Amino acid sequence: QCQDVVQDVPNVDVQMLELYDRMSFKDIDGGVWKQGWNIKYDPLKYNAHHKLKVFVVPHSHNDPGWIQTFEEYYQHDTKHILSNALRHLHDNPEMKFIWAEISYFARFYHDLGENKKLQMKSIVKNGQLEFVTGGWVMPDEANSHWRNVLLQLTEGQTWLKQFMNVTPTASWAIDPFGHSPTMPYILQKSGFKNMLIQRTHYSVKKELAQQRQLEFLWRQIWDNKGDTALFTHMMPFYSYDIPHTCGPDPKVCCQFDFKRMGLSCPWKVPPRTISDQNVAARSDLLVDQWKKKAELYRTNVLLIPLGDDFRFKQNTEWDVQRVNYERLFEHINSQAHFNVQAQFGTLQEYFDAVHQAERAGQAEFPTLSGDFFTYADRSDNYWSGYYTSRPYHKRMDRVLMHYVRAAEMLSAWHSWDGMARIEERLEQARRELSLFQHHDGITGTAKTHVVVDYEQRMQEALKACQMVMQQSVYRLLTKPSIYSPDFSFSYFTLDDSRWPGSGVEDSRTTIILGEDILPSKHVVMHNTLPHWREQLVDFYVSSPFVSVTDLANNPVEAQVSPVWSWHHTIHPQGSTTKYRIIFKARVPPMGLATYVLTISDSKPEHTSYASNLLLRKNPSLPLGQYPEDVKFGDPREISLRVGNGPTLAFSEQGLLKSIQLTQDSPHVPVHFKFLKYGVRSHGDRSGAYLFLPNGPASPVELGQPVVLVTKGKLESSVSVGLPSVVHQTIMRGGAPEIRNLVDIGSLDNTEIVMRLETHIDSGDIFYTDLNGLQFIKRRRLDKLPLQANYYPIPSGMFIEDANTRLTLLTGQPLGGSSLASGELEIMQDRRLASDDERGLGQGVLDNKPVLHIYRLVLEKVNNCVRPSELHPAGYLTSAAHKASQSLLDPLDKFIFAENEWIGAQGQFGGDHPSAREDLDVSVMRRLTKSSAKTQRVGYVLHRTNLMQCGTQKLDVCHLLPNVARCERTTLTFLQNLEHLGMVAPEVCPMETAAYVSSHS
Ligand SMILES: [Zn+2]
Repeated sequence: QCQDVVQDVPNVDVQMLELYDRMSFKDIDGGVWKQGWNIKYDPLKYNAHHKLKVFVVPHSHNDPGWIQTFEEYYQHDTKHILSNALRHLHDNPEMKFIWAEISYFARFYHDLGENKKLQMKSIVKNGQLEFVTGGWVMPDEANSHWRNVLLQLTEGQTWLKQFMNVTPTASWAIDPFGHSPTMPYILQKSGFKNMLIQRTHYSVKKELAQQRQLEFLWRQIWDNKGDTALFTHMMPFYSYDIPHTCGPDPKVCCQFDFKRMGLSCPWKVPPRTISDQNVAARSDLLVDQWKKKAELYRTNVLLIPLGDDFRFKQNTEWDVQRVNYERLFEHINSQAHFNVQAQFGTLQEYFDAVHQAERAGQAEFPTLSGDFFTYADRSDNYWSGYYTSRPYHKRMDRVLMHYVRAAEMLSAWHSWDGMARIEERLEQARRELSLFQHHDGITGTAKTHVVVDYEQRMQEALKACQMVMQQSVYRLLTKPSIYSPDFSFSYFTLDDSRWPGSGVEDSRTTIILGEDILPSKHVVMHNTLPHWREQLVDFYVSSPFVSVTDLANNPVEAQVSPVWSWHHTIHPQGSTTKYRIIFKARVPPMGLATYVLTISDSKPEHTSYASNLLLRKNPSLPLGQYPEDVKFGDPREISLRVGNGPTLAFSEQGLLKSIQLTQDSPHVPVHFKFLKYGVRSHGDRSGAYLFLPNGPASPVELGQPVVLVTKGKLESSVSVGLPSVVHQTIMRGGAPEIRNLVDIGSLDNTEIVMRLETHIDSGDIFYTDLNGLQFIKRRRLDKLPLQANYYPIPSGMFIEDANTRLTLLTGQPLGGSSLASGELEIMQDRRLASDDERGLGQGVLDNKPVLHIYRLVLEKVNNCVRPSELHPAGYLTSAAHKASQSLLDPLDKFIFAENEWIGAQGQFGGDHPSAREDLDVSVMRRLTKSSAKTQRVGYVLHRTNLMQCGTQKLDVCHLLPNVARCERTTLTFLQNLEHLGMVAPEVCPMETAAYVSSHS
């Protein structure tokens, strides 16, 4: 029995879209607390019976890459911090410390002698060193896919459980640049009870501070019942540093950062050593700060973080921080007139205390739905820039996301011999991808050399996945009686037509066929999705005279197109030595399908040939053996249709102007246009973080560009060489695919945007997704500057009136908006000469060619059951969801390396159940190595919610044979929540559930 997530609108105290509408966002000088007010408390609030309980929580913010690489930071800082944490906590039993980034902690702990490891275990066992979140990293929450958020969590917690027998239930996220409700969603399904956040808009901090709504029960925007709710603490002030964590006046709080006496206080009053001669006056000053902070919160329990970036490095910082705070605590606790108990504490300690206060009925907490984007730290400094910064690696994230899913799924079907090194490869791949989830990784907010490290690590991870996938496929499709593997040998190379993209790197392999050299070639397609899929696939072939069969030698209809490249005035050139064979692979759920490419004399029976039309003035171009000559013509408008699918009209610069859905229905206008944003000459400069445009975007001079039109029975495309962008519309008989080869070059202080202009009556309403999990209603707010109407576009955005919807699906996270009724726009790249003064200490001048990929879905929704007009969520159609699925998890292509393949079977997984379209097996992962008694395999099942507009049961517990046991688990697989006999019940719309099947 499942919630309805469409018709029922949840009741919450704070709904962030609603709050945003009714908020003035006035940037008033508030006093010592610049972005709030002068806090008052009644001092008779406190007495011997109602005391203020103060937890002072030492911490050290450790970036796994930012100004330095992971390994640079490890050697310069983090190993010294964790060594000293070990020593000082051992010697000082009341001293406490929290640690978030398990990537750094695993690096450290594995390097320890056995004595140190057991000393480390003792300070974690007695709760002195407490792990918070326990993720590999503290992830980005804007650009990150929920799958990779769960991956990095799963990897840090699995490491903590294996090596420290602990699983944190309190999250600490002090640095991500705005906050997603995806985090509570995953954490609450991973056994968490509490989470803390910091970087929310100063006007939101003020508004919530005023109603003491900084602690709230954060539920998903669709959850009527509140089962998703997680207790959230929002910190009230500008920073997580010591000046902004003691209370409202940083000039006072900075005096209680005892490390600042080659560091100083900006407010020019230094810390002073605490003595019997000044402790009374210092404690008065400090407790006054504490009691002002407590006014903003509903319990008599107060959280005081004590730290900053890479703090607790030197042994004397540990002494000076600990000893001075001891003296203060000694004085304050001994002196009844304060009515304070103050002590070193952990985050869990804080939350426990707050819950005890809730139980005792001391406080009742408000409910909240929504997100905390776009973040502004002051004035108009909105952090929408990093939604696009380093878009190459943003793209690379999504490709590696898929290769890790595919590698884990393919290698999961079987136990492997350790000589195969499957587990080594998958651990490397998970960890490089996990590291990139860091809030200076996927964000593009790291120094040039660190981005290079991230790229080289993800490159290595891609090669590890390829090796696992090709080994796996060879095993799945070779006769058992023949299968005799060389675990070091390349049986298949992978073909990927979308990463990096030919035009970024000309690196795809050409299958070389000859009547004598080599007449045929086995190819295999993998389908990670759990339903039958039929998708056009392509390969490079050395002859255009190629025919496709399955292994059973049934002909398959195919099309051959030329291989086109673009060069510098920007014009295409065709190959005379390679061709694209295009055909429809039918692949089973979570399955494999084999096909054969065979050469012939001449045009084979079942292979068509695309025409080519080169629209320019002053035309010519050979194509070797390509049997249809390249035609020429002057720039002009062009219509194209593939299959019964839509009919697209293109300008004479090869940009979409119109879509006709069906043969009766109208030519709906849909104009693609490239524009620029610039940087402010005066005042605040755009950087890796901040988007600060000098006014609305201004159109790009296109000139007369060369337009290439390729027309074929299975696939046609319109390509054009614009300055900065080779734009391409590909048609295969449904929603078209948009490809931009973006080369911003050295156009300093430029942001290239792509805008869609329709007559859709959207108004001020658009929808953007969070972490590729949910779509959230946005409202353009004219009261906020442009950069504040920019939101993350991690996997899609859409506009709609009562009749029409346009959805743009992305293969990469980029920033975007709807800045006017019937518009969508999405930034492609940004080049920025200036730093934006958030500590990166450079601009963005390392741009490189990236191939961005999209699907464009124009649909009628007048017949779709749309949620209440008051609902803060949107839901994709089946067609838009399947289009996102085609971008993020396409079919994998495998070319057999060797001349002959004995044992070859033509299919795997034909028996596998084809689950409802809204269901996905997000994760298949074998949880046990071979040496193990009982093999265990984890499945994450996510079910989305599709808009209804008028399939076999999938039980993952049975996918593998000899199932002995089957548990519903936390999403990390670390805790059993339910023994099941051993059927997994399917999951509600917008729900995610994990299961582990055991095998005898
Ligand atoms: Zn950070």
